[PDB]
Amino acid sequence: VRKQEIIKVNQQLIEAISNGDFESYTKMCDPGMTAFEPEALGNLVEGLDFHRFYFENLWSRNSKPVHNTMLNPHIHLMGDESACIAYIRITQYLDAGGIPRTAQSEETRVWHRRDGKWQHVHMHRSGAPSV
Amino acid sequence: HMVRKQEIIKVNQQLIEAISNGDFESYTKMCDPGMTAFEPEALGNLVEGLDFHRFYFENLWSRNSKPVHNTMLNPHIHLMGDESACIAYIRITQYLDAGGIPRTAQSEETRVWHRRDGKWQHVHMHRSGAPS
Amino acid sequence: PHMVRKQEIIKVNQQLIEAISNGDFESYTKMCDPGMTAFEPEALGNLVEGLDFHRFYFENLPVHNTMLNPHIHLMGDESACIAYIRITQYLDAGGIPRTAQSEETRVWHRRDGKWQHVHMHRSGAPSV
Amino acid sequence: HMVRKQEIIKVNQQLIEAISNGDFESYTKMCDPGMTAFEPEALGNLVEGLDFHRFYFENLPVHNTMLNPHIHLMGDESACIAYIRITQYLDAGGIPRTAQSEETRVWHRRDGKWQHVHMHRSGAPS
Amino acid sequence: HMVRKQEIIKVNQQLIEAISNGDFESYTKMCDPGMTAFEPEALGNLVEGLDFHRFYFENLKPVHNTMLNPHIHLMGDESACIAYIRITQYLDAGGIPRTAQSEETRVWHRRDGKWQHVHMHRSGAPS
Amino acid sequence: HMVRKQEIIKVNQQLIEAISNGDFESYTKMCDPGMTAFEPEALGNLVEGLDFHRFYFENLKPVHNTMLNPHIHLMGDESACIAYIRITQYLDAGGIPRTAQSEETRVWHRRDGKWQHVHMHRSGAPS
Amino acid sequence: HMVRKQEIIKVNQQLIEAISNGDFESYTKMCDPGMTAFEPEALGNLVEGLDFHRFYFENLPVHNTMLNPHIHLMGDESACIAYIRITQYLDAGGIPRTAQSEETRVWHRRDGKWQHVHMHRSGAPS
Amino acid sequence: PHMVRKQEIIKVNQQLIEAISNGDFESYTKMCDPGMTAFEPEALGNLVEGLDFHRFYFENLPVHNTMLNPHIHLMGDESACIAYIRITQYLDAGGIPRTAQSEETRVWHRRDGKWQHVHMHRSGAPSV
Amino acid sequence: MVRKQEIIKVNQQLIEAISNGDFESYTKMCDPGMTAFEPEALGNLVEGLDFHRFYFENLKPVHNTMLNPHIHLMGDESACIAYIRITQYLDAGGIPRTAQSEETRVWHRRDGKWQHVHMHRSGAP
Amino acid sequence: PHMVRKQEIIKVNQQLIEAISNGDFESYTKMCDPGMTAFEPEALGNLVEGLDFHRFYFENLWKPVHNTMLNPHIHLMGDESACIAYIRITQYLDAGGIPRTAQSEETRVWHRRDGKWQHVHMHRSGAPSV
Amino acid sequence: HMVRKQEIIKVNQQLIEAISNGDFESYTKMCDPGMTAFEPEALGNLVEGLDFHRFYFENLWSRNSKPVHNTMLNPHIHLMGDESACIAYIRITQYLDAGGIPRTAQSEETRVWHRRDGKWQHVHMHRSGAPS
Amino acid sequence: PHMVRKQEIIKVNQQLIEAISNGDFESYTKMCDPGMTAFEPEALGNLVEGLDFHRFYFENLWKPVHNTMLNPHIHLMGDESACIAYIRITQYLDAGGIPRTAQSEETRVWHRRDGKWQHVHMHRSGAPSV
Amino acid sequence: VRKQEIIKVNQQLIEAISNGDFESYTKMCDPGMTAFEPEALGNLVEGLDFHRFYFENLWSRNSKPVHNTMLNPHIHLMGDESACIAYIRITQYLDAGGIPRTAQSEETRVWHRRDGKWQHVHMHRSGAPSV
Amino acid sequence: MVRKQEIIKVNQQLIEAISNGDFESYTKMCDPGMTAFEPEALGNLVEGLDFHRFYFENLKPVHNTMLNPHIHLMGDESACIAYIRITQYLDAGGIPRTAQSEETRVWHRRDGKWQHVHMHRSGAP
Ligand SMILES: O=C(O)Cc1cc(O)ccc1Nc1c(Cl)cccc1Cl
Ligand SMILES: O=C(O)Cc1cc(O)ccc1Nc1c(Cl)cccc1Cl
Ligand SMILES: O=C(O)Cc1cc(O)ccc1Nc1c(Cl)cccc1Cl
Ligand SMILES: O=C(O)Cc1cc(O)ccc1Nc1c(Cl)cccc1Cl
Ligand SMILES: O=C(O)Cc1cc(O)ccc1Nc1c(Cl)cccc1Cl
Ligand SMILES: O=C(O)Cc1cc(O)ccc1Nc1c(Cl)cccc1Cl
Ligand SMILES: O=C(O)Cc1cc(O)ccc1Nc1c(Cl)cccc1Cl
Ligand SMILES: O=C(O)Cc1cc(O)ccc1Nc1c(Cl)cccc1Cl
Ligand SMILES: O=C(O)Cc1cc(O)ccc1Nc1c(Cl)cccc1Cl
Ligand SMILES: O=C(O)Cc1cc(O)ccc1Nc1c(Cl)cccc1Cl
Ligand SMILES: O=C(O)Cc1cc(O)ccc1Nc1c(Cl)cccc1Cl
Ligand SMILES: O=C(O)Cc1cc(O)ccc1Nc1c(Cl)cccc1Cl
Ligand code: NA
Ligand code: NA
Repeated sequence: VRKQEIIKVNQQLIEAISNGDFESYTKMCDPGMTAFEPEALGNLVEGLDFHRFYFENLWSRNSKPVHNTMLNPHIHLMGDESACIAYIRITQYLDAGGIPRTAQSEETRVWHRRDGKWQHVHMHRSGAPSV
Repeated sequence: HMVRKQEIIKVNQQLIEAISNGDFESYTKMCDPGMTAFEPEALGNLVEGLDFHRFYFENLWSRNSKPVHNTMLNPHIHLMGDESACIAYIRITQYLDAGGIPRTAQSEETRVWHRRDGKWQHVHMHRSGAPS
Repeated sequence: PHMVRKQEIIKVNQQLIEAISNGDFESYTKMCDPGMTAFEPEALGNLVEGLDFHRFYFENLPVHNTMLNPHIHLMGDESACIAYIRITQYLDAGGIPRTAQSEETRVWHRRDGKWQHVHMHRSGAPSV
Repeated sequence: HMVRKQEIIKVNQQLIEAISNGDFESYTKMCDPGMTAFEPEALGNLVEGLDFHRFYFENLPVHNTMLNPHIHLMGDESACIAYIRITQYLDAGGIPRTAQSEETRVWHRRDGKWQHVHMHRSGAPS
Repeated sequence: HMVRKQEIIKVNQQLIEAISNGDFESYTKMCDPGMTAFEPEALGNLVEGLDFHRFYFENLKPVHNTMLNPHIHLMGDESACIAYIRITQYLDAGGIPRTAQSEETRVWHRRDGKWQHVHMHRSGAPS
Repeated sequence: HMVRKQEIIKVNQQLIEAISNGDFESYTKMCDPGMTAFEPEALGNLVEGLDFHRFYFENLKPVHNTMLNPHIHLMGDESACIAYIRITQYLDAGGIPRTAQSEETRVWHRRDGKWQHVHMHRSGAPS
Repeated sequence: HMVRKQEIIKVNQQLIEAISNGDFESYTKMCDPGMTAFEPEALGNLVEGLDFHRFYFENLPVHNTMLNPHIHLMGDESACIAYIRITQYLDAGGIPRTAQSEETRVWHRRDGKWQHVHMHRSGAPS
Repeated sequence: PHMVRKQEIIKVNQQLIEAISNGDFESYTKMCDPGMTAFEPEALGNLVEGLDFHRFYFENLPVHNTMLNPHIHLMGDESACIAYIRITQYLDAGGIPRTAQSEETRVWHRRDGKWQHVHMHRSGAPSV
Repeated sequence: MVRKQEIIKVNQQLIEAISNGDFESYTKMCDPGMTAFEPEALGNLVEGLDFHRFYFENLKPVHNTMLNPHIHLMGDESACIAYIRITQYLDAGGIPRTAQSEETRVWHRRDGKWQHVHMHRSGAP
Repeated sequence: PHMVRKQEIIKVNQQLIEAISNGDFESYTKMCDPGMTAFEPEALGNLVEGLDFHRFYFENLWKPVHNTMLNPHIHLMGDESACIAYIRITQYLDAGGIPRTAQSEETRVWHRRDGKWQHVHMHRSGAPSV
Repeated sequence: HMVRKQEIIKVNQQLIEAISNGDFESYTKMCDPGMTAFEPEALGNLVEGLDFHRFYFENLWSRNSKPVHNTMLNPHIHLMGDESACIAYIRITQYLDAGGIPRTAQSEETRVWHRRDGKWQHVHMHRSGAPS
Repeated sequence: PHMVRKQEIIKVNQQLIEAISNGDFESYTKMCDPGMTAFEPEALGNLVEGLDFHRFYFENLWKPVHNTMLNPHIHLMGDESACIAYIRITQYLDAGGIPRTAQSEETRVWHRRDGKWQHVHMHRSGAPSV
Repeated sequence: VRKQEIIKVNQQLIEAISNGDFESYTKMCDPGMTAFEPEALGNLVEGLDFHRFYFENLWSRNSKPVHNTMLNPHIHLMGDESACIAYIRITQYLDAGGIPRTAQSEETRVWHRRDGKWQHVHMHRSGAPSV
Repeated sequence: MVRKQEIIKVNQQLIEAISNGDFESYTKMCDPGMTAFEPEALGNLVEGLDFHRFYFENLKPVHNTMLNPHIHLMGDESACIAYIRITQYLDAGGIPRTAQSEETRVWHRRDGKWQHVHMHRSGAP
């Protein structure tokens, strides 16, 4: 049940990403969160400004059909206020010719309850870039 | 915070030492038996337990035929309460290739730690970049 | 009644192929277990569970399919699996007729008297 | 649920270990004489019987991992297991390598004993 | 013998006529409904029936087929096998004249006094 | 009918036995001296006689041939055509196990009570 | 020598110019009905008769050069001419181009009139 | 006597092929007109005249040759030309059996009662 | 460690002047005889400020980020700062893109104000 | 005055380059601050701190080579600090005796610490060592 | 010798002018009808007479759609008596390509001349390098 | 003295480069000896003499460009002759607005003839004009 | 007959080349002869030193079987003391594996009788290099 | 045209000193502050003679040929010579090979002797 709560809070963050809602993303993330991701070219980025840039400049891709599947998530619980979730993300989309395609990425996300709310403190993403 | 994170840095440094020595014994002692791992060698999959990494300790990292050198760069540590932590850093690896030339590889490493029974256990790792 | 039951499975599978050919996702849903699994090229080597992954291809997709000689295994009164080669004739963007081959395994389980599709494994090229 | 799922995982592990041992007589005991197979070695064809696979048992430092198996139970005497197989090996040049294949295996419990009746593999030819 | 091989050349030339004209009906009348085929379009599989070939009749002009020196095996009065190289002259996309070579085996069986095409095997280029 | 197709499967399996053993003599005894052949080794040409195939008997081990689901056409009592996919398991240069697929048509004619191989057509990989 | 060599050069020039005109009825008049041909368009086969070549007369800014022809005279009614043919043409992009082929043509004087009975061409498919 | 004369030309040509197979350049010289000509891959698109060019290949050169169905034209009592496909089975450096195809035209002229080889045109691959 | 905050601030000002195309604020902060190694200069050592003008005049939103800077304080008049710079920009289609470069900047204190005397940049232009 | 300092910095730096060309890690460690940082191609875009990373290349790297320091610019900052920038051009002979030339751009920062000149930071771009 | 070679240079320059103008009339007047030519367009063959080059005058060099420029570089002249000469030089050609960009091509040219009936005739050319 | 001459040569040469960047062949011909010679990539390893060859490029060559003359060295030889060597670095924008840089090494020889400075020879290697 | 003399003098030069006899080559060539050839990279070389270098440094290739054929030479006569000859040269040789190969070059050679002896004054060679 | 023979001879001496590896005769003929553009220097302008030492010390028969030189006489103290240089050498297998370069050399007359003040070479190293 506690694992299912981690799945729900993590899926709420994934919803905020799919809807491009940076306010939902910002409140849901510790303002000191760090990130490894292909867009950062092997560097650890801190704060939310780096990710704000990607939220505000992907409007060319709205209305383009995409669907994201989270595959068999694995959750480590570490007390009552700490959790880590790992899963394969699969993205179905359409290329230029309209042909459906698929991309895979692996995601680790670390969650921490601060002040009674689950906070997103670290993400690690490998595989196909989100852009 | 100023010294608790030093505890996470030292523990993670002992783990990196074990990997560099090919010391699977110390590795197993520092890792939780149900730990998970994303890494290039796993071809995009999530591997559970320590049997997958045992292969690399046995057949490769137990061959000190060439001196190698790892390097942890600028560790960033998150602290989730008193029992849990997460450390993220860049790892640089110097080695000798097939022809004896010094070369360098980069990895990005996330490692998650849980203090269970008064001992830090490695519960999850995510590595990107160079396969070792 | 082994041959009767194999004919039964051939027909149940053909009805599933019909719902796919007609792009009929509702019928496809009625015939598949809600927790079915699938290996297929579109899944990039991963096992996908459920039906949400497959809807994308009913929605965003001059063709003829040839089902070669199927092989059926019966595993008790309420279980079978069928394997066959599928040859697809289609025309690409340039109007050129082309052929693609796939190999398919489908696993069927009769739950409460109704045959349910619970696992598929397709190898070859992505579906056209 | 878990009880029958674990018995299917066991018998599939036994098949996999018989394969890694190159132990064809064990494999033959675990396989129905009329089993079928889709596999890369078969070049898109469905091969029947066990003779085709004897070539690979007779002509062979590895570790095989069976990731998160999914088991469908269909009555008392039928199961389908699906899993990603990771193979850790060492090439000629000694460089360690990994390969991935996806395996569907169908098992029929006959008179008490589980028998391997159909397999579908995609990915690495091994 | 020397007279019957001409009848096989004729029935086979009528079949190639029906192909070149895109006349699936005449083609079907010359083919047994259970005829099998190896051909590049079937990707190494043996295809049975006429549904598979109907796709290329329904979706296919300056075309000329040249049957080169057929070899006929006579196996009694009710069976023949003919083997020949076929050169196809066509205009490609940009109108350039091109040629493609295929090798064809065609087996014929006389059922109720009429020759029926029971099996083909074609190597080379797809149509 | 249902009994005769087994005889064709048998004589054809004996021919493949002679091939796999490298036994040109048994192979020759099953082949009409005027048998023709389309095969990748002949580069699109029809070859007549057995001299051409003798080269591959005289210059060619862990080999296994798998005949997949043959289709037999019976055209009377003295003629048959069999078509099958053959998978060949071999060890290449570096000892690695490899497989190759070919598609084969073989026509048989019963002359004086004995089946003779009169025509073959093979597609796919060279031997 | 030179007298019969010039008559063979003339009749071969007439064939070449009938080809460049796309004039199949002239070409047909100059060719024996049972002539044979090796040519790149035939993909290594020997084609017989004139039907095969009709496709290229019916589906066609060029200049053809016949370099230093070698003529073998074999009695009164037989000659073999061999020559390099250079074709000057303009591609689609308008860029001028040249192509080379080597041609053997065999002529038989029948009842007074020279007839083209065999040709062998290698090089450029044209 | 057209068929008799074609058999005559087939035999004369076969004797020339024999001198080539045996690497017998002296016999080859006896059968070729001193001013014979040749188009062949080894000549790089040029017409070579005489026999000095061909000696190099008799001197610096597990094989079987298959002569497919020849076509003979008769051009009077002392002249013919023969055309045929030649298939060569050989083994490369790695011991692998291989096949090559050539197309050959040969022109024969009976001078003073003896058949002389006066022109050849070979297309395909260089001689192995 | 207290002068390190001062060096971070001065260099952050230079970064902002660069991200704004503010060539006059840039020149105010630079020694007139400053040197530069940079990809845009190929393998040349560039002296002065004329060469840098072209990039202020010719190059919508662009974010230049300093990652974990390292500062060397040398006495009281001299500092060296080294860091990875991450540049987020839009390509031709308006797609977010990221470039990395490694930057070394050397600073000299004159009459209470820091002046930029030498830079070395490698990686992306 | 300042011309004396520029010749002092060029001498200290050519001493460093000589210890580089020798594989003499002993004098290199002497002339370098233990907390020096480094940008270099071998570091793959990362800033490396300390001398362990460089010791690996010194120990595991052993034809006639020639390094010419081209157009050095020295920036003097007070009397306890200098920065030298130059193009290192390396002539050598590869496998086969064919002359080859490589180039790298080098920035070296020096801090006169405890009276001795110390190497606190380097930035190297262009050709790697090997 | 000092002025006779100037005669060979001028005559050869008139020939190059004719080629640049697409003036086949002047070209034919300056060339011997039995002249021979090695050149890249001839694919390694020797062409005899002027019909081969007529094709390039008609279809290409008669299209002044783009200005071009030839250049004779450092002519070297041999004199074989009073009636024969041979001139060898490098030829540079500037032109506009498919996209309108100025480009350059190099040829090496040998041209042989025979004074027949009080007029210099071009009897043989050999060109290497760029095809025009 | 000789410093006045070096600034004179730099000015005359930057005038030439300005006429180059303008496509102003008029002033170019003015500032150049009619018998000047040229090595340049467009000449394919040949020495070209005169100005016709260069006029083709001036007439048939027309985004914001920027040329910076780097580290000029002037050699003065008496008072009627000088030689200037420098690296011309060209910043420009290609198709798509992406900044690009090209480099060429240039040697220019000047002869004060009839009191006016004349361009008698150039050697250009590296990046061509187009 | 005069054309046949040009063929003989030109074949004597070709013999001197095939035998590596630079003395026969040197006396047979005007010391001011010029040459276009692939070895000169598009330049006209003058004198005989350039060609001496190739004579003296090809000993690695002696005993390697080669044969040279001159194809249908075309000769222009220009008076009693001038001539020009053009022909295709075909070279049969063996590669590393012993496999026979062929190379083609086109040759123009200009001859001039000085002091009663045919002198070689200019050569132009295109196609496969002699080295 | 009479000083042109003098320039040809002096430059021919420099060529011979180069072909002999005679670095002292070379230095005798060169201004100590001579400049050089050359492929071996990549895109750098090289000053002095230290850089040229490596090629005299490290580089059997080699023939350096001057092709149709062009000489510019400037007054009475200054000359420029430009020419294609053809270099015949042996490769690793002893096979004759040819390289081309284009060379510009600038000469200054001091006290009756010519000194080499600047060279530009393009093409082959
Ligand atoms: O993946 C995240 O945690 C948030 C994130 C951060 C970032 O720097 C760049 C991209 C993302 N997300 C995203 C993804 Cl996966 C796919 C498409 C668009 C976007 Cl906007
Ligand atoms: O084969 C199925 O069960 C359903 C399925 C799922 C899926 O993820 C991708 C494709 C399919 N079928 C399909 C096929 Cl074979 C061919 C064409 C279109 C479609 Cl829509
Ligand atoms: O997977 C099996 O059921 C048995 C099987 C059959 C077959 O035809 C080809 C290969 C296998 N197994 C195998 C594998 Cl995965 C890897 C290495 C060796 C072997 Cl022997
Ligand atoms: O060859 C036949 O018997 C009939 C046949 C069947 C088939 O599946 C594909 C093609 C064909 N014929 C054809 C050929 Cl050779 C060439 C062009 C069009 C056509 Cl329609
Ligand atoms: O296939 C046959 O009928 C006989 C035949 C003839 C021929 O020309 C070339 C090969 C074969 N058989 C063969 C095969 Cl399939 C595989 C391996 C070796 C051999 Cl020897
Ligand atoms: O060469 C001939 O005899 C006639 C011939 C026959 C043939 O099958 C193919 C082509 C040709 N001639 C041709 C040539 Cl070379 C070039 C262009 C058009 C034509 Cl139409
Ligand atoms: O075919 C001939 O007439 C003679 C001839 C000449 C020639 O230049 C090159 C090859 C050949 N014959 C040959 C052939 Cl087909 C095959 C193998 C060896 C030889 Cl030696
Ligand atoms: O980096 C500097 O100090 C100033 C400088 C000089 C120069 O020649 C080229 C670029 C820059 N700056 C810049 C950078 Cl880092 C990134 C984007 C735009 C600009 Cl405009
Ligand atoms: O260049 C330095 O300051 C020290 C240094 C560190 C390092 O990690 C790698 C190389 C070096 N030097 C070096 C150079 Cl430039 C060239 C050849 C060998 C060496 Cl050993
Ligand atoms: O560089 C010169 O002195 C004159 C010259 C001559 C020439 O043949 C080709 C180009 C140039 N100059 C040029 C340059 Cl560097 C760059 C762009 C345009 C031009 Cl037009
Ligand atoms: O061909 C000549 O005229 C003389 C000549 C000159 C030269 O610079 C280089 C080579 C050659 N001859 C040659 C030829 Cl073709 C082939 C093999 C060896 C030699 Cl040595
Ligand atoms: O060319 C010079 O002036 C001196 C010079 C300097 C230099 O840095 C490199 C090479 C050279 N000369 C040379 C040349 Cl051109 C050719 C072969 C060997 C040598 Cl050693
Ligand atoms: Na098709
Ligand atoms: Na073969």
